[PDB]
Amino acid sequence: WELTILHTNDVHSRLEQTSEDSSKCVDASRCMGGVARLFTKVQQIRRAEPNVLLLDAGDQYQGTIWFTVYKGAEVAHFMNALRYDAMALGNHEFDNGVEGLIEPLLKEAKFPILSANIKAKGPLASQISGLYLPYKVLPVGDEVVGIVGYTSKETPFLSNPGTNLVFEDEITALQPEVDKLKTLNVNKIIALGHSGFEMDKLIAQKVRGVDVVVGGHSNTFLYTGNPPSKEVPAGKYPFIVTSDDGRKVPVVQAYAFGKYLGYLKIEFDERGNVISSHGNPILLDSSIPEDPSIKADINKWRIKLDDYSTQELGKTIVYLDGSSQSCRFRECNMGNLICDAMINNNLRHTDEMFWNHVSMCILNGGGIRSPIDERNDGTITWENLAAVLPFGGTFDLVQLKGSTLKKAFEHSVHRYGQSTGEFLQVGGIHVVYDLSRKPGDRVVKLDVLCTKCRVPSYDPLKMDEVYKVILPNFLANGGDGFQMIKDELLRHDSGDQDINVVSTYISKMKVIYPAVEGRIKFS
Ligand SMILES: COC(=O)c1ccc(CO/N=c2\ccn([C@@H]3O[C@H](COP(=O)(O)CP(=O)(O)O)[C@@H](O)[C@H]3O)c(=O)n2C)cc1
Ligand SMILES: [Zn+2]
Ligand SMILES: [Zn+2]
Repeated sequence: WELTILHTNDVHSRLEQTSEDSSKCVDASRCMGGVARLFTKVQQIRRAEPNVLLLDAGDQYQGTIWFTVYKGAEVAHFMNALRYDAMALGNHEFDNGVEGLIEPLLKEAKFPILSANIKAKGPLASQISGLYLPYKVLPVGDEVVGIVGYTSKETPFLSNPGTNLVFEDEITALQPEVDKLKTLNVNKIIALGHSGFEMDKLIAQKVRGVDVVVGGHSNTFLYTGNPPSKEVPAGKYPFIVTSDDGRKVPVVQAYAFGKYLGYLKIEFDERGNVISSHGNPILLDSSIPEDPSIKADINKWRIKLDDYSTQELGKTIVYLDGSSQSCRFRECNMGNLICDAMINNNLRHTDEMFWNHVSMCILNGGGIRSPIDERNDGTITWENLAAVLPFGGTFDLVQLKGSTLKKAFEHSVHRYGQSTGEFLQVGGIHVVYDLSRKPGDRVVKLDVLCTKCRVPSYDPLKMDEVYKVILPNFLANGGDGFQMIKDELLRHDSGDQDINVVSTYISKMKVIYPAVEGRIKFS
C-alpha cells in the first residue's frame, strides 16, 4: 500500500511568491513559492495519486507583514484553502501568546493541529482542551494513518507560550502516544513535529513504532541527486535513521519559506512496515503556474498590506545580505546596517547624556530574518524592513565588563557551523576568531572603538574595563544562551523600537551602502 506524504515547514508568512532568497518578489518571472503556486503542485499530485497526505511541520506564523496585519488569520484561511490534512505546532505559533494562537488559528483551522508534548495547566486547560491534540487518526483510502505531533522543548526560550503551558521532552511525551496508537491497531505512524533535524533523528531512533519523521525548525534542506537551487543539502532525502529495534526510519524536511514542497512516496506492507520510501523536495519555481483562484484571493487580502509598501523609506545601492548562510557564519552587511542604525539613532538623543557616546554594538545574527534585494531601483519599503525584523523588540543599552563581552564573543562561536543564531554581528568592534581552537578559547583578537579616549580607534579589549554597548533587548535579557550578559551587566536601559530605529536611520541617510569591512575575521 503506497502513501504520498507532501510536506511544508517554516513557511514563515511567505503567502506570496518570493525572490530566490525568499525576500519580496520583484521579478515575477523568476519568483518561487507562495500558497498559490503550492496549490497547483498539490492539485497535480492529488489528481495523479489516490493516497495523499499534505502536512505542515510548524512555523507558518511570523515572517512578513502578512502576519503583522492578519495575526494568524491568513494561516488558517490559506491552509484551509490548500486542504492541509494536519499541522504540528511550531515555536512561532506562540509569538502572539496563547490567545494569539487560540483565537485566529486553532478555532478557524479545519485540519487537526498536533502536539503531544505541550501540556496545559491552570484555567488555560479548560479553554484550550481539544483545540489541539497529541495525535490524530486519519482515514486514507481504505486504510488509516496515525499522526503524532511534537513541538520544540525550547519554545518558552524562543517565543511567548505563557506560564500555563509546560513543554515536555519530545521522546518522553511521544512514546506513550505511539504505544496507544499501536494498541488501537494503527500500524502506520507519522511523527510530524517542530524540533529540528537533530531531534528528528533522535525521534526516529528512540521512538519505537514511528514509521516516518516529518520535521522542521532547523530549516534543513535534504536532497538526493543534483540540487535545483542554491540550497546545499545537509544529507540525502529521505535521511535514513536505523532505529534501535533495527527498523530503517526515513526522516524528511523541506528547507523553509514555501520554496519547496517536500514529496515522499512510501511503500508499506499490510502490517504497516516500511518496505521502501523515495522522493525529493519539489522546487516550487515559476514553471509551475500560480493557481488563478488562490492568486485572486491573495490579491484581495493584499489590498490591506499595500499601505506599508506605499511608503518608501529610502534606497540601497547594495544587496542587503540578511541571509542565514552569511549572518550566522561570517560578517554580513545587513548586521552592519542594523548596528549603524542602532548606534546612530541613540547618538542623536541629545536628551540623555549617559549613553550619548555609545559606539559599540552586538546583534544576534538569528535576529536578522531576511535579506533585501536592490533591483527595485534601490527602493526600500516598510514591508522589506518588516521581514528583516519581525520580533518587534527594542534596542537596549547595557554596561558590561570586558570579561563579560569576551565571554559573549566565545559564546558567539562555541558551536559554530550549525546555522546557530547566536553568531554576533558587530559595530565599533573588530573581532578575530580561530575556529581550530577549543570552544571557549577561539577569540584570538578583540579590539573595540574606545570611549575613554579623545580620538577613537580600535584598541585591545581590557578584561576589567567597563564598556557601554547597544544590543537588542533579546540579548540584553539572556536570549540565545547569552546568560552572562543578563547575569553580569551593571546597567540596562530600554531603547527605541528596532524597526522604527532602522526605518528612521535609512530615511535620514536616504541612500545606504553597508559593506563587509573586516569587523569579523577568521585566523
Ligand atoms: C511580535 O513578537 C514576536 O513575534 C515575538 C517572538 C518571539 C519573542 C521572543 O523570542 N525572541 C527571539 C527568539 C529568537 N531569536 C533568534 O531566532 C533564532 C532561532 O531561529 P531559527 O534557528 O531559524 C528557528 P525558528 O524558525 O523557530 O526561528 C535564535 O537562535 C535567535 O538568534 C530572536 O532573535 N528573538 C528576538 C518575542 C516576540
Ligand atoms: Zn522557522
Ligand atoms: Zn521554529
